[PDB]
Amino acid sequence: MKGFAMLSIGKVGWIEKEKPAPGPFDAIVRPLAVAPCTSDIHTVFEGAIGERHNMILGHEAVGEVVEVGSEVKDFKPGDRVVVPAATPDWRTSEVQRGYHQHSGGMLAGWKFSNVKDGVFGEFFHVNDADMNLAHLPKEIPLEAAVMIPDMMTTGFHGAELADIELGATVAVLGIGPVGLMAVAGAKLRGAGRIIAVGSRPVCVDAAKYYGATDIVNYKDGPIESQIMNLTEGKGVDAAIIAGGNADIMATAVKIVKPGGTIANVNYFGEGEVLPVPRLEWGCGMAHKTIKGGLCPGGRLRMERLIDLVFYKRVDPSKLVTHVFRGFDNIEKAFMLMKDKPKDLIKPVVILA
Amino acid sequence: MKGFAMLSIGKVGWIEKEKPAPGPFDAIVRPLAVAPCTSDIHTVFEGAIGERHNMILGHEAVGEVVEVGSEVKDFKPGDRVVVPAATPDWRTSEVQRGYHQHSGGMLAGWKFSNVKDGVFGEFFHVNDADMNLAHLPKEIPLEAAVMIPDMMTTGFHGAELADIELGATVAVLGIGPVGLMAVAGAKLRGAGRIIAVGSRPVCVDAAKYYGATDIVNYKDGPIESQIMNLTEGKGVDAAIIAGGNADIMATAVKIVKPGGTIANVNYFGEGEVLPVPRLEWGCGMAHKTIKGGLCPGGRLRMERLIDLVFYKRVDPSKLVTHVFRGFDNIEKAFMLMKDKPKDLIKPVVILA
Amino acid sequence: MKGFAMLSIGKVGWIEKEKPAPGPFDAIVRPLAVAPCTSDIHTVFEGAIGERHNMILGHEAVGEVVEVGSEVKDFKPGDRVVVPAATPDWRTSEVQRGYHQHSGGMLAGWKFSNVKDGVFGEFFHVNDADMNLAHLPKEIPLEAAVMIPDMMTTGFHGAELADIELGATVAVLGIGPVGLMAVAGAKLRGAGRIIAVGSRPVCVDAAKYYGATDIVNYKDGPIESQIMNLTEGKGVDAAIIAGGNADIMATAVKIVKPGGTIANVNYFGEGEVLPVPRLEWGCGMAHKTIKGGLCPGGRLRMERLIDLVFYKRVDPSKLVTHVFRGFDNIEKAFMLMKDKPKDLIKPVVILA
Amino acid sequence: GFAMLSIGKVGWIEKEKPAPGPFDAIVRPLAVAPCTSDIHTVFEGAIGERHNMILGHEAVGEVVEVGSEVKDFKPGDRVVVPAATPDWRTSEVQRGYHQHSGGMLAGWKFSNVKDGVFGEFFHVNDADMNLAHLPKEIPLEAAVMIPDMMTTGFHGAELADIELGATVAVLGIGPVGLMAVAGAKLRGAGRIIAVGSRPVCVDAAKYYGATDIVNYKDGPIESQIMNLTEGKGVDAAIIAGGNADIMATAVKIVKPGGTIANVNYFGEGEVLPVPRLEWGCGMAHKTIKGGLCPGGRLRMERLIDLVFYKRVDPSKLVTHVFRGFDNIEKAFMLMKDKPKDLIKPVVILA
Ligand SMILES: NC(=O)c1ccc[n+]([C@@H]2O[C@H](COP(=O)([O-])OP(=O)(O)OC[C@H]3O[C@@H](n4cnc5c(N)ncnc54)[C@H](OP(=O)(O)O)[C@@H]3O)[C@@H](O)[C@H]2O)c1
Ligand SMILES: NC(=O)c1ccc[n+]([C@@H]2O[C@H](COP(=O)([O-])OP(=O)(O)OC[C@H]3O[C@@H](n4cnc5c(N)ncnc54)[C@H](OP(=O)(O)O)[C@@H]3O)[C@@H](O)[C@H]2O)c1
Ligand SMILES: NC(=O)c1ccc[n+]([C@@H]2O[C@H](COP(=O)([O-])OP(=O)(O)OC[C@H]3O[C@@H](n4cnc5c(N)ncnc54)[C@H](OP(=O)(O)O)[C@@H]3O)[C@@H](O)[C@H]2O)c1
Ligand SMILES: NC(=O)c1ccc[n+]([C@@H]2O[C@H](COP(=O)([O-])OP(=O)(O)OC[C@H]3O[C@@H](n4cnc5c(N)ncnc54)[C@H](OP(=O)(O)O)[C@@H]3O)[C@@H](O)[C@H]2O)c1
Ligand SMILES: C[C@H]1CCC[C@H](O)C1
Ligand SMILES: C[C@H]1CCC[C@H](O)C1
Ligand SMILES: C[C@H]1CCC[C@H](O)C1
Ligand SMILES: [Cl-]
Ligand SMILES: [Cl-]
Ligand SMILES: [K+]
Ligand SMILES: [K+]
Ligand SMILES: [K+]
Ligand SMILES: [K+]
Ligand SMILES: [K+]
Ligand SMILES: [K+]
Ligand SMILES: [K+]
Ligand SMILES: [K+]
Ligand SMILES: [Zn+2]
Ligand SMILES: [Zn+2]
Ligand SMILES: [Zn+2]
Ligand SMILES: [Zn+2]
Repeated sequence: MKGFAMLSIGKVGWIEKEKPAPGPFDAIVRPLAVAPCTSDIHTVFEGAIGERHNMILGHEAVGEVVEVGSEVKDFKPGDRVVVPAATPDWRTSEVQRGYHQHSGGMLAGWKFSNVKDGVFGEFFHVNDADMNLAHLPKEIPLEAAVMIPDMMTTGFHGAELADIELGATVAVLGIGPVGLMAVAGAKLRGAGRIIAVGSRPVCVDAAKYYGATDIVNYKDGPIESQIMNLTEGKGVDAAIIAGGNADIMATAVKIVKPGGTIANVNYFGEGEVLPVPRLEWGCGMAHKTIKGGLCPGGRLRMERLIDLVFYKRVDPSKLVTHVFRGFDNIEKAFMLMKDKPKDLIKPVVILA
Repeated sequence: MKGFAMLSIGKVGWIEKEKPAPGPFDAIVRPLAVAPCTSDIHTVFEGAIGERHNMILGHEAVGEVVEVGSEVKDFKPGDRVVVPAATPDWRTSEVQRGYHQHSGGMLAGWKFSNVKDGVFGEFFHVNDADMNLAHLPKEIPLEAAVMIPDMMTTGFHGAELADIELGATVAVLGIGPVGLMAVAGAKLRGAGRIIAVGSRPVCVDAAKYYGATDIVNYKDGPIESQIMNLTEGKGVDAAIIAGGNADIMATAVKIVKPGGTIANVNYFGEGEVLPVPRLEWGCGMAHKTIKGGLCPGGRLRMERLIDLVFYKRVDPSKLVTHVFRGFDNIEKAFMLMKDKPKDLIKPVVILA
Repeated sequence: MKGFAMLSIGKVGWIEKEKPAPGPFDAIVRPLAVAPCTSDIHTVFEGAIGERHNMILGHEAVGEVVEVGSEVKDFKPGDRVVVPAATPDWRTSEVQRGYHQHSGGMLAGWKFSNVKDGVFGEFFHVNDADMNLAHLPKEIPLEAAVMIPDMMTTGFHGAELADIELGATVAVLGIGPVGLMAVAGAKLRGAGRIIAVGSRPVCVDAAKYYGATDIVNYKDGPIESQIMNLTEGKGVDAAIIAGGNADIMATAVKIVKPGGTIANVNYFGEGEVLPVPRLEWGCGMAHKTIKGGLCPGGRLRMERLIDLVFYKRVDPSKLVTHVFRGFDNIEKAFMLMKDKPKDLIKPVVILA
Repeated sequence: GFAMLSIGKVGWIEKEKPAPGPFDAIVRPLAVAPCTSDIHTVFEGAIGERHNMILGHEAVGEVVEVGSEVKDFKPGDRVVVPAATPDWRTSEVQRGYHQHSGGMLAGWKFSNVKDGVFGEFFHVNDADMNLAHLPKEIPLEAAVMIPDMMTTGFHGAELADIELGATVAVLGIGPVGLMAVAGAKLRGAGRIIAVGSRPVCVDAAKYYGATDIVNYKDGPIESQIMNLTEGKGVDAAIIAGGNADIMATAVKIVKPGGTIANVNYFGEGEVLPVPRLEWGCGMAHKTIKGGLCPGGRLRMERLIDLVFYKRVDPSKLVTHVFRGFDNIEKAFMLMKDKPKDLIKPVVILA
């Protein structure tokens, strides 16, 4: 089997791997639709996770099960499934603590394109199929379903961490695909006013579609000053960080009111320290909670997000601005995430 | 002044009262729109809370401030306000515990038509105006605004108590006005599948409008078997009780899965005991949490729900099936709530 | 292999079974100390879980690993271990929801003396050793360690469910071994006043040792009136049910103040319905939360309770009023559990 | 009244007895205690410039006069006065954050926006909401630890979200940290690792439940704790002292999914550092909380029950007891010089 892989830092290319074999609890999946992510770019060209050699990229996929182990019971060859980006080992002490995202170590729940070959191949390996796969209903299109493995679960997690009360005012810092799902997530938690911060017009339109009531362009002035004018000095009840540099952490604390919550799902890939402003954090005593979490994975997380799409609570197809067909177009879609045109949100490659 | 009052258990009529006088922190409001509730029916004709004498009924009103105390700071005569059904004293020990609904004793946060003259009069008294009143934006119609004081905050409270996770399956037992707002609340908490139980078609249509994906009519068979068939034996993650007799508590426990939650906002006016089925409650060990709460009130609760209506997260005007004009039609609206025609959800009397 | 077994409903005795074989993830353990439970009595003489034939009884044991499967990684033959009473399958959807006690179905986390042979034999089988075993420190005596598998985790779970705030007043209804650990748990959650309800003097003395500040004997009058007099009408912030018939549920609701919590760990083995008093539950609106849960199990739960004993946070050896030596005295300890002398709390059998 | 004359200058002034509102009460102090906050206010300008402001915010006094609407307190009652006496009729109270009632940290009024307790009398706003009766069985030197030290340290333990048997590290074993050590024990902590150096504080930490002592004499705190937990880290870290860098140490020693609970007051620097890598680059589920201590009547009543029913003995914090109004100055000066055998000084006035 072939696979679009990271040869080394700054280099990508196709490689031939021996098709993987499933353990007694594992499954082999061929992809029906894949999507590249900004994480793949940070991994290859910035060394976000360190040095990697000959590692197939990609972690957002929808596929068909072709082979299962002798102990796999809920999945058989021919089943269309949604594969979460996080496929942890479910038999660790961190799972018994309630944090499967860190099963076996910090962020160790994320295996694809990290500690194992990713989904950008003719086949890929899923560990613990009965715990890390969810059946895909036929009524959900592939381009919509491939938004569930990473974009939907991450953005919604930012809304979960934000501890949104009914009618609260929420700010979403960054309206990329994750941020757009955070806006939709904030709406799904009963937020009243949703202030979205971003500039790209294609993102602003998608943000309004998902529930944003105000748009703050960080080109029209400082984010902090704009939001304080919108909220008439009250600030926001919660801020969801879905993009930006390390400085955006300071912006979030400044706009959240005392007792509120700063929920980060953004990946800070550079800098030794994330700044927390001393005065705006009450010198340590303002009850401004700061959370930061990896997206949940596993079967149950996927099944619940599938129900949200199935019952028309959120339509993630607005994230898909580019659709390609064919295994070869994985490279072009990946290079699109590196160039990042102003009309791109998320590209999807459809496979035979 | 005039006011539709409870003469005794089973008797209602107009009575003559002394126009109320405000304390230094209080406000006098004349009603602009009022709505009767089922609670008044349980109070008068079932003796659910005991004997009352010449107590003006009603607790759902949008009004105009006509007089304020010397220490009221945020409200002046002429301000259109939304008056929460629950107007507690905010300087008690129960408020410091986080349960203002029971400020001064069980259910003591609910004063109108309970321990104080209600809103069905030419004027009524609001205690602690700066803490128990919210300004009404011009953009919200009166017939919609009067759904906020009680119907919206109660139904949404059922959804809050239910501890709904994103994509969870929620059953709403009873789709009267409170149940319909519980359906809307469940959607606002990110519920996927929402199973609504009721029979009246006007309620069924409203349930579908507010987010119900399935309708269970308790005329077509036992509720438990229908819901267990719908969920393929899994049960529901949460059940919100918004109507029915004491037996509906047993129905809720039977359909909620182990680890789920039964959230009751229904007001049981008859029976000595609410039944909890032993076996289906795991003989005490199934982790099926049972909650039951009076609706939140106060200025902040009203302001947050106003933002939900203002930013078009929920449209409560669909609850209003009958609109009348005039003090005389308060009697007609109250009696409609006693007979409950098959086409009634919520009546509103406009006093423009 | 010898084993004390439930022959049928109402009959027990020693039988010879084929020594069990471990699966690749399992372990074979020989017991060093065991304890009978009230649950074993309900199973044999009341048919609580139905008819059983030649099922070895017992679920509280501390032992030595004698054999492990090829995939067990943290335990080798010779390791002294604490075996939790609940040894669930850790690869189910209920584990992903956070309720391992119901892994595979209601209460299905409890396997010993239910769906598999218990610990009252020369050897027993532990499923998923790396997830369901904890190492036993040498400094902890066997008679103390064998209180961890069930009594400590159940009683402490009652304290966890009660949502105890620092300085709150907690009542524990029933001071058997589980109730005594609920008293200790309430102290470990920062309870101020702890009112323990019981009659047997050996139980009263243990309750005082574990932190009880007041003793209510239900022979001196109704529990409700006694507790309301002690708290001067305030009631308690939480009530932990650790014993009694179904009527104790109504008693619990009557003494808890509005906004409090009723946390049940008791096993109700009789009655079709557990009564919840309508009026004292606020007619459904008193914010009196009712919880009821099976005890937590698994490796992490045992390791944490082991640390509580190791670092001298709780001494469970005071629960042990009878210690016998010898494999044969399992019969005497089990029968002692049925006769219930006034000086008995928990008996322990030491082996070899 | 012992007052802050200006930045760096203090002295006795004119006892202009305060007047109570209809809901307020005038209390004369029976026992007071100075805090590091009093020192930061005067000599570092922590809250800005003040003129003729009576200092002090930890006092157990007796109410001598009440307003016409005070119902639960009469002249002659011995009460515990919390350091935080917020206005209870604001929107932040309806959100559940009375410490910020009317603005960030606005729940703390004594020695901030009103004269403190180091005077012949002081003014307590909303007596029925900000006062608690003091049982006779509780000694004064023990009771005066409740208004600030006990409620702060216990708040650090509350914010930490401690599960039964969890491993908790307390960074800093001053009076607040010592109460955080006792608080973690009250929340069911198993192993409690205390970080500090002064011997009188180390002995108190073991008394309140600390199972390990990490001294910066044997190496960096991060390396020591990782060896103690054999690389597992701790489930929660309560920050009760140190510079801004202690925030980075806290993140490094807490395991993924744990909690950093800060009650420390950071008075210098523009930014508190959160280490990127050890915070999972933003995704390690290491929650960071930081809150002002709770106040009000209920908070005091709950902590009084803990002392009354002998759940915690705060008298071990009191290393020096003085008698007389004049020794308020000497006790205040101890907090500035900080002897190595001092934890908390108390001035008895009854
Ligand atoms: N926690 C998890 O499990 C998880 C999962 C997936 C991804 N992530 C990470 O979360 C982040 C989300 O990125 P993405 O997938 O949504 O694609 P993206 O296009 O890179 O998102 C960046 C968004 O933030 C905007 N932005 C840049 N700087 C900003 C600033 N100072 N303030 C406000 N907005 C700013 C960008 O607008 P402009 O075009 O003007 O720059 C854009 O709208 C990534 O870093 C990703 O690696 C985390
Ligand atoms: N917690 C609070 O603060 C608060 C506030 C306001 C009201 N309440 C109370 O909550 C309840 C809500 O009533 P409402 O105002 O929404 O008007 P409602 O029309 O009386 O609500 C009754 C609903 O329950 C249904 N019902 C009756 N018996 C049923 C059964 N065996 N099984 C299933 N459904 C059954 C009814 O079915 P049909 O469609 O056939 O009629 C209807 O859908 C009332 O008791 C009210 O007093 C509480
Ligand atoms: N949730 C779980 O996972 C779990 C685990 C283990 C056990 N359990 C069950 O929880 C219960 C705990 O029993 P145990 O192991 O602690 O032994 P136990 O000695 O049988 O406990 C009975 C206690 O409850 C008292 N009691 C009986 N009726 C009472 C009444 N009307 N009012 C007040 N107290 C009353 C008893 O009073 P006296 O002092 O007069 O006897 C005694 O103190 C058992 O039913 C057990 O099967 C549950
Ligand atoms: N959130 C609130 O409401 C509240 C209330 C009261 C006070 N506070 C503030 O919280 C802090 C608690 O201070 P305190 O009253 O308990 O007296 P303190 O003596 O100042 O407590 C400081 C503790 O931290 C130690 N320390 C200093 N640098 C350290 C470092 N790099 N690493 C580890 N430990 C270090 C100190 O050692 P030494 O023994 O050598 O000094 C001492 O043990 C103060 O800053 C206070 O202003 C907050
Ligand atoms: C950190 C990593 C988690 C899973 C997939 C995301 O894109 C990035
Ligand atoms: C009631 C029973 C359930 C599991 C734990 C022990 O076996 C007791
Ligand atoms: C900031 C200030 C709050 C109340 C009293 C404490 O000592 C410190
Ligand atoms: Cl496995
Ligand atoms: Cl006031
Ligand atoms: K907060
Ligand atoms: K489905
Ligand atoms: K539950
Ligand atoms: K508005
Ligand atoms: K409650
Ligand atoms: K140990
Ligand atoms: K956390
Ligand atoms: K007391
Ligand atoms: Zn991705
Ligand atoms: Zn009503
Ligand atoms: Zn047992
Ligand atoms: Zn202080």
